Amino acid sequence: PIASAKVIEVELNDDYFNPNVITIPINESTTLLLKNKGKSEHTFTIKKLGIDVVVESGKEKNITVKPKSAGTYELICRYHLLKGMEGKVIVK
Repeated sequence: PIASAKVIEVELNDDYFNPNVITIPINESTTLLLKNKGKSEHTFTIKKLGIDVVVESGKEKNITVKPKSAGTYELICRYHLLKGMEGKVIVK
């Protein structure tokens, strides 16, 4: 079976998501390698896509997103711990 269409490393830390703007292809599977390098637990949350993944400090999760709808969607940490409020997932 076939590889994901795209693979993106995403750092979660105590200050920001890196990258904070993630662009992914519509109607395809993208693997997101989430790595929490902070001391706190953090969430990776895209409410409109039904994504809410919790990553403990020092842990990692390799998730798959398969978005259905072109658009720009807010990416947040639900705990409201990060320095800014500008995160986005763009589907095209």
